[PDB]
Formats: sequence, structure tokens, C-alpha cells
Amino acid sequence: QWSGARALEALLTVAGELRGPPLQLDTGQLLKIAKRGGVTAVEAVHAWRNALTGAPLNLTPEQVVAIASHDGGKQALETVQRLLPVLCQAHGLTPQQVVAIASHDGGKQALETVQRLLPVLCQAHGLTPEQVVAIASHDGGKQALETVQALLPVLCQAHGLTPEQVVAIASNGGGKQALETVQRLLPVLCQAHGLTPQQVVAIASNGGGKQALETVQRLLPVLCQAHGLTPQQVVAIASNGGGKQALETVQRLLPVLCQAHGLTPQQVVAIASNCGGKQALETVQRLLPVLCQAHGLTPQQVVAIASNGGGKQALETVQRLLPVLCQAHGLTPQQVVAIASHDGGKQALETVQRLLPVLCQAHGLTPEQVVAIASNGGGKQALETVQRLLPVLCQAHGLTPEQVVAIASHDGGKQALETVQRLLPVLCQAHGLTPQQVVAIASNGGGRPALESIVAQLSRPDPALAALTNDHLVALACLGGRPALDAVKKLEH
DNA sequence: TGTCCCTTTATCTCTCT
DNA sequence: AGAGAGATAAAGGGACA
Repeated sequence: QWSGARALEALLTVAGELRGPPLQLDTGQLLKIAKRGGVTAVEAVHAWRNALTGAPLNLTPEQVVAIASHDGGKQALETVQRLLPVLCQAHGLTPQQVVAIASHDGGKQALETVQRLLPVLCQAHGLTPEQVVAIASHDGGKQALETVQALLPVLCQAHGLTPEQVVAIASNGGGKQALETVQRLLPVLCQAHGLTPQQVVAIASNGGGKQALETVQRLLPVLCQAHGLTPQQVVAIASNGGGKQALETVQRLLPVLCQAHGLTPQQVVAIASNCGGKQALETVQRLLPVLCQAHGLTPQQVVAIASNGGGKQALETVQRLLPVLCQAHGLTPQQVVAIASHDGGKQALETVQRLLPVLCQAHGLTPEQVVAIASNGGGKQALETVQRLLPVLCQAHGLTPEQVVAIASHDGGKQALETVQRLLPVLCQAHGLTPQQVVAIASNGGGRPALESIVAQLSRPDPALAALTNDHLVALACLGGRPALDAVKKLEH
């Protein structure tokens, strides 16, 4: 018989019992733990169910799932109940920071290394606890922390990097590898190829940073004699997760795409310059004729769709959904292109296909409004949040649909909508902002932190902002969000 | 296998003027 | 506002005990 059967049965028995108190996990949460943490993680969650949820630790089930759903999840669960109080009491970290550190493969190793190295990293090396947490919060966080401890001096002194740059390089999966490669390759890239340290740090500061750096060293000459690419274009392609893959694929496909479809090298670089650029490029070579055929999409529209992260997904989804969205949902092909041309275009297109009839019929929105909400990065999230929160925002908080749509229609729309729902009453009732002022602040990218910064200044007034009236703070918050507020704070000192 | 570490892709959010 | 920059999660494979 199949040898996985006993383990599967074990998995399903324990999984069954976890649906009950005190965690009450659903099918999704149970699969996710089983998929990454495996059977031992599911058993560990069960064995630890009472110790984790209530006093002292008081972790939400969602936090428990976050910790359990990684390789070594059983180890991370044991370590969190042991070290969370130690790290909160003795180093001043928050439970949320400890959970963040724990929620990666080898989370045990990261937690124990933070307990061990935070004092020396902050005292002897000048890092903040926030920076130590960022470094720790990735797979291999232990390796990254130990490599920062070892290399921070030689990187700053012998190689001229700031501590901030070292931290930025370290704060990715494989960070140890990127730091070691930057040490070796910084003078080579800078002195042989005229790259600035800032450009090298940018290439290094992604997952797989080591691979992108070595690939830049290898291919920069070939790409900048043969293909007429500039160093700046090469840097841009490499300054992204999977940079190595994008760069190699640009070498392969630049002449194919230019010659066979009349794309410019500019257009090719733009397609390549996202996570998954490799995937996007290969999909363009495949699908452009299919999309542009029989007077379909234009080349220019295909380039726009492809020129975002997940371009491959967006392209394939357009091919699938253009007819059904145009025929059945009444959208123009131009509106499908708009929705598709943002990171996560696939998700937004599918969510529009699913929610356009509902938002229109149940909530009284126009298709144009649904399209505008969808046509930003994270469009799926904004659309679902509008569906969820339109009745409460309108009926309980007195906003018009138009105001809700405005808040929703920027990157981070979901966050802005949730924060408005959260903070509208204290901003208006407790501190005298008008709803229109709250809507204005929230109706920009970064609407959520801009609102939180405002609430913070009204709730725990910093003297440095006291010379500003509420109306002035509102104007600043609309002008430049949290950063403007923070900038003003510093200017005062 | 279970655990740790590294890489790639996809998605989401905020910043920068 | 659209280009730039940065966070996070899923998922696969090397490595090794």
C-alpha cells in the first residue's frame, strides 16, 4: 500500500480536532499548515493549542497559523512560547515583532539568534532593535544576523556602505549570501563598470541578491556592447527579485522581441524590470500575436500589461477574460487593459469578473467606478473591501458612495478604507475634523499612515507640530501624507 | 523525513515629487 | 499620478542530519 497513507490519516484526525476550540481553524488554514509545516506542525499546533492562545502569550489563531505554516513550524511554536516573554521583557520587542521573526522557515533559529545577538548588534554595532528585527524576519534570518555582526565593520569601513545600506542588503531571504557577494563584488562593479555603491546596494537588496550581482558582473559587458543597453538599464533590470533570471532572459529575448514585433529596447527593459520579468518577457513573445491579431489589442497595450509585476499572469488572464468581460460585462477592451496594467492585474481582473455585477446591482455603483477601483495595484483587495465596507461607511459614518469610491481608488485602497472606518469617529467626534477632511486625507496613496499620523498628533501631541492648526495638519497630510508630517517634525528640531 | 537556508514569482502597499 | 521603491507570502530545490 501507499506509505503516505498513515501520515495522511494522522494529519486528518488531528486537523479535525483543531476545528474546535480554542483555535477553530478552517479548511484553508489547515491545508496551509499541512502544506508547509507538514504533519508535525499540525500535531504541534494541537499539542500547544492551550498554551498559545490564552494567558500568558495570548496569540490569535491567525498568529498561531502564521508561526506553524513554515518548515520547522513545530520548532518555531516551541521557541515562541519560550522566547516571546524573554524578547518582550528583556529587549523591549512587541509580541507582533516576535511573531514576525517566528513566521519563516527556521523561525526557531532566527528567534534564538535575536535573543543572542540583539545586544551586541545594538551596543557594539549601533543598530536599532527595529533594524535587528527586519534582518531577522526572513528565512535564514540567523545567517543574516551572524553575517551582519561579522561584516558590518568591513562593509562600512573598507567599502564605504552606510549601516542603513548594510541592513537593507541583509533584510532579504539569502541575506548572508548577498552581503558576502557585495563584499567581494562592490569594488569590481564600481571600479570596472562605473556603478555607484547606491546602484550596487539596489541590485543586492532583493531576494537572490547574490545571483543578480554575479549576473550583472557576468553580463554587463555583453549587454552594453552588443545590445546597446545602458548600464542604467542593466541596473534597473537587475534591481529586482529574480534579477538574474530577468537579465539572462533580456539577453535571450531582446532581439527576438525587437525584430519580430517592433518593440523598442526601452519597452523590453520595462517588461523585464519587475519581479518575474523573465516570465513576462517569454509570455510577450508567445502571446503578443495572439492578443494583437484580427484587430485585437495593440502592441502598445500588450507592453503596458506586461510591464508590471506578474505581467505573465495579467497577460494570460486578459487572453482568457477579454471576451467574457467585453461581451458579458459590457466593458470596453480599453477598460480591460486599464485593469490589467497594474501589479496583480490577474487578481483584479478576476475580482472584477466576479464582483462587477454585485457592486453594480447590490451597491449601486457604475461599471466605471468598479473599473476605477480595480485599476490600481492591489485592486482585488480594494474591490473586496468596498464590497465589505460600503454599507457601514455610508449608513453608519455618513459617507456618500462617491467618497467611498474615492478612498478606494488608490494603491492601498483596502488599508485606507479600513482605517477610515476605524478612525473616522475619533477624528471627527473627539478632535473636530470634518468627514470631508478625513476623506481628503484618505484619498491618496499612503492614506492609511497619513490618517494614523494625524490621529497620533491629536492623541499624543508632539510639541514639534503644535504650531500647526488642525487645518494646517490636514493640508500637510493631504499634500504629502505621513512623510510630510514626519519631515515637518524634524524641521522643527 | 524534518529542519534550515536560498531563490524565484506574484501580489500588495507606500513613497517620491 | 505614475514611476519608483519596499514588504510579504507561496512554493520549489539544495543540504544535511
